[PDB]
Amino acid sequence: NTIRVFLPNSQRTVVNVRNGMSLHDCLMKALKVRGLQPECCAVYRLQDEKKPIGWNTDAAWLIGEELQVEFLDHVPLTT
Repeated sequence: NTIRVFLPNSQRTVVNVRNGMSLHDCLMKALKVRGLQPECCAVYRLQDEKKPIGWNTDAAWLIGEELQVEFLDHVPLTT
């Protein structure tokens, strides 16, 4: 019921997956503790290679896998 998440600066954390959680809601608290926001990051699925996935991914399908979170490049937004 957990996902292993590799963070920038050689950090790591374990997140619990409740039924129906999106990746955003799943990693929200753990990133906030590190002082990070998910919408300012990119997330990858580690297989064998970094494959990109969206923050609206259903996290229940990723239980038991390893993820990697990277900072987005600092480019201005239209938001």
